[PDB]
Amino acid sequence: PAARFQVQKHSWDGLRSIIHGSRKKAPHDFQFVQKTDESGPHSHRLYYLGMPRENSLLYSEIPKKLLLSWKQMLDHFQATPHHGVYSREEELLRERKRLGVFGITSYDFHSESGLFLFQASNSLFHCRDGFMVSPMKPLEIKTQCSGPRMDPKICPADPAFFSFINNSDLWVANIETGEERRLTFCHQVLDDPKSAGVATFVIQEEFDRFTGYWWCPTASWLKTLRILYEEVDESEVEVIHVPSPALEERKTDSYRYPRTGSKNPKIALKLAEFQTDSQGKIVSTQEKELVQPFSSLFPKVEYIARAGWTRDGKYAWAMFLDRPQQWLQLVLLPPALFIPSTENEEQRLASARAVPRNVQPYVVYEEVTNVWINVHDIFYPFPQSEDELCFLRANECKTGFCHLYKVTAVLKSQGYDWSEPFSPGFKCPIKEEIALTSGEWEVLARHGSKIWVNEETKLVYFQGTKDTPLEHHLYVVSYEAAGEIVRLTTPGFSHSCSMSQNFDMFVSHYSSVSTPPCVHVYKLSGPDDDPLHKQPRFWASMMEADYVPPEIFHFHTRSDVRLYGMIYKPHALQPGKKHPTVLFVYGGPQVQLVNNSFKGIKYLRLNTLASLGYAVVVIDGRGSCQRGLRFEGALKNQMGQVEIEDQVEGLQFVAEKYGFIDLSRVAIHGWSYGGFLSLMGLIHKPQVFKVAIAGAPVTVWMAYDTGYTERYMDVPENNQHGYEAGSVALHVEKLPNEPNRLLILHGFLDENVHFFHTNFLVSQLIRAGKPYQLQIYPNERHSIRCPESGEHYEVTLLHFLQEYL
Amino acid sequence: AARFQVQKHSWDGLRSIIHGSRKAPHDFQFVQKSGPHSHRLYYLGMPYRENSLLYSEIPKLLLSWKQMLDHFQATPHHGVYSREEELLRERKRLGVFGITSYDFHSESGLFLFQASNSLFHCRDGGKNGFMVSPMKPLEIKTQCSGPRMDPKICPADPAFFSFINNSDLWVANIETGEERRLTFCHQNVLDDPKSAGVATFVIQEEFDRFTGYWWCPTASWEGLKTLRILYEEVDESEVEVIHVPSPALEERKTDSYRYPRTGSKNPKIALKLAEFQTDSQGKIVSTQEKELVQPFSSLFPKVEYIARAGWTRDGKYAWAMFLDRPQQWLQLVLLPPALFIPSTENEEQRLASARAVPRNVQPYVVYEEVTNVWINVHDIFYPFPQLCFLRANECKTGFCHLYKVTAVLKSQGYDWSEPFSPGEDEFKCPIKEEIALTSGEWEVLARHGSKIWVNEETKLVYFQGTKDTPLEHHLYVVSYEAAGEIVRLTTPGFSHSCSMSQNFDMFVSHYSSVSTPPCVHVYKLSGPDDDPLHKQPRFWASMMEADYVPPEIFHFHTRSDVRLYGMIYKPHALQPGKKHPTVLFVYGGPQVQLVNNSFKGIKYLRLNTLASLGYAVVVIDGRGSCQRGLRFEGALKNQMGQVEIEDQVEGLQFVAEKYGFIDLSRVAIHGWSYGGFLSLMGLIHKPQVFKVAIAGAPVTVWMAYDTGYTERYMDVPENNQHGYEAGSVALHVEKLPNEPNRLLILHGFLDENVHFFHTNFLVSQLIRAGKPYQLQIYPNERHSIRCPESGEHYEVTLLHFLQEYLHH
Repeated sequence: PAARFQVQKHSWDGLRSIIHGSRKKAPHDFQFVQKTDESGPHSHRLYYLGMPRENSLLYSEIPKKLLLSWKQMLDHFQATPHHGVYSREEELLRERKRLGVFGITSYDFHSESGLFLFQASNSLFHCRDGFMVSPMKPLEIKTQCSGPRMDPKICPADPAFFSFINNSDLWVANIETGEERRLTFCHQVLDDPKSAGVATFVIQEEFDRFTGYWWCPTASWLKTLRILYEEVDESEVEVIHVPSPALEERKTDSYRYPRTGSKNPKIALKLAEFQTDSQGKIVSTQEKELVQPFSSLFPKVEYIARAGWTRDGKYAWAMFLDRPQQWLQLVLLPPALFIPSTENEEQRLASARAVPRNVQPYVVYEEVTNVWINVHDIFYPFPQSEDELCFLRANECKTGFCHLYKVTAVLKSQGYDWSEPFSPGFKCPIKEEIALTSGEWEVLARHGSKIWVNEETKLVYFQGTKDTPLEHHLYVVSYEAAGEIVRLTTPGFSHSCSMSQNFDMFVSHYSSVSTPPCVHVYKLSGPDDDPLHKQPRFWASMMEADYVPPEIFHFHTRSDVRLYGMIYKPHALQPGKKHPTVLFVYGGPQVQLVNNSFKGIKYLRLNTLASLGYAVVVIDGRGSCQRGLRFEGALKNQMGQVEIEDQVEGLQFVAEKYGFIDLSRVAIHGWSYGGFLSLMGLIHKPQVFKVAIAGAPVTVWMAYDTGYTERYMDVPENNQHGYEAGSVALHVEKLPNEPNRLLILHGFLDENVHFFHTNFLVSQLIRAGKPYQLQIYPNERHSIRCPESGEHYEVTLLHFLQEYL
Repeated sequence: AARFQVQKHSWDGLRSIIHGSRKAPHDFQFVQKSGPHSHRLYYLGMPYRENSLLYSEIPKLLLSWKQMLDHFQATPHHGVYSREEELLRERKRLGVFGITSYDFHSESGLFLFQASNSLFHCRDGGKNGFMVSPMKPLEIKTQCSGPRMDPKICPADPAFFSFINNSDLWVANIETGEERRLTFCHQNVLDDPKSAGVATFVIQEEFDRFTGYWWCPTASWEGLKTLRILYEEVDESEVEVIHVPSPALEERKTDSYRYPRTGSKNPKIALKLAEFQTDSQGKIVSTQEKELVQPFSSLFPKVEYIARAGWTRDGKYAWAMFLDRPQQWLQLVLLPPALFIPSTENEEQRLASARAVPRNVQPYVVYEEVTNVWINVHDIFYPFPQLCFLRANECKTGFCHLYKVTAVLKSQGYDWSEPFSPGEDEFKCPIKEEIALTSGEWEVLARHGSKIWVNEETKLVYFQGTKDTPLEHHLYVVSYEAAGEIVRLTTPGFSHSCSMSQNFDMFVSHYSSVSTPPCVHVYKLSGPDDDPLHKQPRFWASMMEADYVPPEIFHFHTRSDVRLYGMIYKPHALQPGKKHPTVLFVYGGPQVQLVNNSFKGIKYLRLNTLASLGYAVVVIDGRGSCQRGLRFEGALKNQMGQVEIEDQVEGLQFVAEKYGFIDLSRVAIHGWSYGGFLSLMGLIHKPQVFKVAIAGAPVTVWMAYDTGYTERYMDVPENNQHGYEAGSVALHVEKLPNEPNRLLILHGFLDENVHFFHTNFLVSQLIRAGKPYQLQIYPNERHSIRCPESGEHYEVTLLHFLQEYLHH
């Protein structure tokens, strides 16, 4: 009647000016340094990256006795290459981190020497920090190598040295003496498949590891410095072509992209040793391989998740995952199990006979599961004191929730003749395994989340949902006594925190649905006899700050499982009117759109929708993150099948509690996984969703990579019913016959979800005589960087809804 | 309101309409014989399945199409061709599964053709005897690995034949099974840029040549029977490389392509000679690479492309058509076989057999066509025995006409050992005479498979032309001996494609009109032999005879006093006084005429479907059009997209004044290929005129198009800044509508002619200009739609875009 609300129909010029009105990084990567000056006014110096232009190295002065200043470290200077055009290698590392920020995106620091190393321009730069006041020129490190120098790290044992990858080989260089040295020789495209120190595509894109080498923290005495590093051969991995950004050139780029049920790269851990004298020259280098082949020592291993060393460098270590990603073990690798590699079988067996029968790999932990093994970063080894090994470890697999565990595993040597080859199938006795935190909440140990362990006071600081899944909070618990867990961060808000290495101060970037992010400096003051109950006291603020925030709801299901949601309400609502509804979707795992943190930056378009009078509903459904393994396990082997049920469940719930929703004019829209679910919604529930606008969708699972699909959908061989059911390209017969009910968006340069996905869906749509609309983003990969396209993307989104909803 | 309104159909509705609406012998060979049948016409045809080798029996009435091959499938699994052949099939614009091109040797009666994977053959006629039941084709085995492109029988000896395999020339023997390789230019991708016998992408797409070798018609004997082949050696190393998607979509890989974009380096070219000797038993004995005594690029500087090549009928010379980069200077040159020396490793061995070459021997520049517009390449070049020869020459008058030329061959004598730079006309023969056999404001057909047939016994030259009217191809006869009376041999009112017997007694004519479907009538030429010019064409037998309202041809004069022709698809059941919406259908590129007197129903069925729903459809051959001579084609020179939209408006306002059922407030410009390019110019230059544009496979950037097409019309980018920057629709996106639903873009994702980049780059610039757009991909389609399932969709989207949007 007069009840149905009608969005003001605008001209396309009209929508451009509305959207142009819509748009009219905070401190991160923190290094705390104490001033070592009892009489001066500053107790600390915070180092970080931040903006006003580009990201850059900045510092604040923490006083002894309130906004801080952002003092610039670099004497003006530019870390962005002309026109923001990165190298091929650089731009492809910024997609795998979803990095969209120009300038210094990361750095390496050495508190002992004040050495700042960092990739900038198209080379490396460095600076030193007594304590300066005004900025300084960062000295460019001169090379004689050809291409870009990737993944720079300072040698912890000696800051005179540093490392980098160049043409997928490990190099080492001295910043003082400019001397550079290649340590590995795996390269000389497609013709060259071996690489060394490089984290391959699927390792970065789906296992969150980007470096493929690891400094030895200690030198052994000439001194000698080692580096652990993953040797890799992509010879058997399928090869695909994606269009270069240089469209004028009309050329592609080759990738090693292993589709599900395809060979992954052959992998191995190895050592690169080199010696140095008093004056500093690199006197010699040595390639070192495992005394037994990696593939036979650690069989069943498919991806190397993580690796590192003890703090003493006694042993190296590695997190190893099997193909079905249902099995995970941490292995102690002593530096002596590695020999000098050679072609002389005689020379090699004299090194193999010399490796003592006592030295051996110690499998120190193992995680089994019937769902899948999320890779958590957290594995902290305590220096061996009083034959054994004590360590903390975050274990979602034990109880189905990520929690911390202090573990001791016995290191009793079986003994082996390393000259003769053998085939096992090293599991240590666990001496004990104490639960430090438990419960139906969880510990944050993924996507850069970390702990900080003060051994002086015997406390583990961490980050968890203990209070609520809508808010990340900082927690301290003892690792001697598994007793009281003290929360230091204050409710209402979600926090991303950074602890000093002296555990005397923290920073907390925090925000809420209703208020923009702050970045506050809290000191930890109180009795030193009672450190578990240090009170956080606000010391200083580094950052304060048409938008109507949404509000979080919760509701249960016909399974009684609780789900949370957000609603943007139609701005200036007249209770009684029913409004057209846009259902904003993600629905994949490893994401949670619904949490108590300010949404206005990233989801500014959802408020713009609300400002035209659209109901924007957003619902974390079963499969979404932060809620533990059983809640995420809902997707496994049936992707696309469970997620829409909940989205319709939360949609109908929203219509009872809010009653401004017109169930007749609902629309589904998402990118990435969300696009994939926008198209499952229009197949299985077209009586519910009038239109679907699906962006960057996965239309064929068999064309997606192994590391993501197998973990959730298994191997095609074993789960065809699921691959076929969750492949929206095969169910195109069930997509609408009425035109204007489906808009397709895809970034033509997408090397993550390949434009082949839209391409093959349009092919199936044409065969089945289904209409469709299509937008291409010819200068865009999986996400849309360029502001120009963004406006266009949104102007199209508003016009498409206006005319056809 | 008296504004007609098209019925608004649901999407299923339009699918059922298009699906409703969609519910000729060629390559003829005449052979003589004795009982009831005089001849046997061999031909390719697709009897109501796939194109196949057929024969009719010309007796002393409708001819039966007899099967020559027994239960034989000539097309591979479904339509899954090799990559090399299916591009050969796109470059010839070939859309029929089965046998498409075949070779025939009348004396021995040898038929030879590409089929399925390999080569096949079957003898018939001559010394073997005539078949009455379909024959089984014999397989010619191969020790070669890849496909064998471009088979040809050796004219001088039918025991042998040639083929390209892996970018190299091979010769084999059908009898012995003996293969042998003659050219070693191929050893990989960019690391293997050399090739011999192959005609490079552009040659195929722009100069209409799909073979880079040519058999000698004769054999010589030195001191064993020696057979020669002229061939083009190719070096694509310095030619840009581009990646177009495979049709293996699930594979997610591309194919590389040596695509010379305009103002870019072209394949380094050269003519080499390949000799080989056979004995009594036909065993291949020696084989000889040979090459021009002096490099090709110093004997003939300024030559960018080998348009054409071949031999004289006695083999005394090999000839070639040479063309410059601008394409405004063409040459015909004889290359005496004695001008070729065996290629050798040694400086010292190369100067020995150079000293050895007689000074009397040399290349002779026979003919030299200059022009201020551009040289179209014309197939016709008939040398007589002995040098006298017939040639087609557009440049001379501005219309393509036959000329009889005598060239004087006088040697200047050259020291072939010493290195030699020629002067500006170092080899040009004195022309003794040059008589025009044909003249007038009408052209002889000499491109796209048009050919003359010359009867040396009677001194008559048989040709097809536009003499009567540009709307109709006709068969004419004239005498090269006496340039006098031109007798026409084909009925007027129809347009004829025609093929002449080598005995000049019967001819075929496949012909049609706007109003009548195609026929293939066989005609005998009778009349006393006293007078051969005036032999009446006597209808002998038919091979083919015989919803759709055919369109109406008209003509109008421009305000520049130029006569343009158009066509009108009348709105079915037209109520005079109603004003209907108008789909202006466009091409407008050169080398194309759409308005002629021939059946349009098969190719442009959508243009009658459009009419059935009640759209007016208007087709106009603006300037730049073909079949109207060089000054008419020349109108586009360095102005592509500047002259013809005016003509499309001019011919559209006209149709409005004449017929008076057109509604100029609802007109829609729509075309594919160059037509798409005009659609987008039409929406930039005349948005008051055209309310929606649907552009298919459009060229948006000329700087990303090939050299042979673009440089012949638009020059180098460094010599036509304005022209490239005016005729590039991607550079003028600011001038596209701020209003949405006024522009639909279409592009197949495997287009290797116009690269999908062109659209991709327009979409980049649309977005940068903040402009709406619609877009449809064709993921299994290059520069055209072969898969029907796509075609119907395309059509169903054309009706749906027009109905919802082309309004008020």
